[PDB]
Amino acid sequence: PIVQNLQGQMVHQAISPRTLNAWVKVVEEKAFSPEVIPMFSALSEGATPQDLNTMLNTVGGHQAAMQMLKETINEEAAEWDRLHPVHAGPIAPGQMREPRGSDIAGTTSTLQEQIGWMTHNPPIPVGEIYKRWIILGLNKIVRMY
Ligand SMILES: [Cl-]
Ligand SMILES: [Zn+2]
Ligand SMILES: [Zn+2]
Repeated sequence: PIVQNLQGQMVHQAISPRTLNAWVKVVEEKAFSPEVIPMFSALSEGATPQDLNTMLNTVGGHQAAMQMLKETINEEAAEWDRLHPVHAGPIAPGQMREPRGSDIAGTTSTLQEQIGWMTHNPPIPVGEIYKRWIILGLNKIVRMY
């Protein structure tokens, strides 16, 4: 995740193993219940797309629900791309590129790119956008049961 230190410096840290452990245990008890959503949010403050994927990867042992979630992510990512069809290059040399849907979902962007977006002034909040897609997904799974 990205944390802000006392000087206002945004600093990246790798995801906590204790965070992953708590997430797996949460899902063991509440996988199909509405509380899985605020617990996901509780455990992902400042999370990068890469963090979010690492979290999903640990609960990968659910198959059908995870397929549903991956479908919702792909849907939302398509939708992002339709609203923001990528240009051939950035506005000028030195500028970050605009994220595509797969950049937000962390499958075609590097952690360095994610950090660059998230620490922009003001933030290009790719972790929060992805979290929204994941939550929409978790919501469908709990509705479905
Ligand atoms: Cl990376
Ligand atoms: Zn452009
Ligand atoms: Zn800018």
